Amino acid sequence: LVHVASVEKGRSYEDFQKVYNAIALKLREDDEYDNYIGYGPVLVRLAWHISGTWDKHDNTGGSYGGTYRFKKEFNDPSNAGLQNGFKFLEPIHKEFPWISSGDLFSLGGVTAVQEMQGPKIPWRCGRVDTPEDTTPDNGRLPDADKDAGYVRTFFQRLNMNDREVVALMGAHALGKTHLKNSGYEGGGANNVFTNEFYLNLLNEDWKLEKNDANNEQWDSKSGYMMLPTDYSLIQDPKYLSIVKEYANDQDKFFKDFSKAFEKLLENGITFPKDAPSPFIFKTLEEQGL
Ligand code: HEM
Ligand SMILES: Nc1c(Br)cnc2ccccc12
Repeated sequence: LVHVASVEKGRSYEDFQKVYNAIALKLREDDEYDNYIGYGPVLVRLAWHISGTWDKHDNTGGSYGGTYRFKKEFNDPSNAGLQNGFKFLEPIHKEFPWISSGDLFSLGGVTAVQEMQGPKIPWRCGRVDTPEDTTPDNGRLPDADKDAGYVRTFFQRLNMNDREVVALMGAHALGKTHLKNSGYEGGGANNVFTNEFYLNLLNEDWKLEKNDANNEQWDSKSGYMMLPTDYSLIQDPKYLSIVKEYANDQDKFFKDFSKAFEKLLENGITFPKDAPSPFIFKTLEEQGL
């Protein structure tokens, strides 16, 4: 099972930069969402969830086919709340209907990270919408009530190693959990991409508590939370070392996250030898827009 990247006919960097800019301008405009967090974090969650269905063993799932647009995946309990991201992207897709769904969903995550002052994430076009019967079944995204061993094993399916896992989890500096979506509450309201996730893990006074949905979570005196899978990153000695590294090296974190996140978004895609090089989009700020 091979998914070959196919550039939307006639499109080049500038076409995609326009799509990036439209997302970025809407991000700036729609600032009220989720108690003024805005849509950046949910767009990053969306890009991860459309990608995180991938299975290296048979190359099913992944971002390529845009299958989040179909009911089965759209309604996955693991995707609760992502409908807000889909609705945000809908007018963008109406403006640029030439773009494939997988390209749009993944680009929305890239744009969100960058516009939230994160690292540049190189991005490649050419995901092709596939039919409804290619939609992966629910249950491929990870549980949050698990330990480090679960995390490590889960991410092997996505071909991610320890460093890649710890780096990817840094995205949890963004946004928050919502009890109605996932059965967890809290996380603050941060919408700037930093290494704060790791600093919070190492520096806060955490206490394990059972929330109003009957799930365990770690809560700090200062009002932050960690999922058990987040906290596992300081319980396992291998993960802890990497957590310390990123807490003490912002640039290293940025660079590792960028590589892991592009890899996450490209898992399952075969890029032909004469495919365009990855695009590095300018932010609105860099454009003076
Ligand atoms: C063990 C792996 C992971 C687990 C169990 C997990 C679990 C969760 C849960 C339960 C939420 C809260 C959803 C809600 O209540 O609205 C969440 C939110 C979020 N996740 Fe993860 N996640 C994982 C990995 C990742 C990765 C790899 C990324 C991206 C690189 C990511 C990015 C996000 C973002 C940005 C949010 C905030 C969304 C918002 O504010 O609406 N997560 N995650
Ligand atoms: N802000 C977060 C922190 Br801090 C820790 N874990 C999270 C998991 C999901 C969403 C947000 C967070």
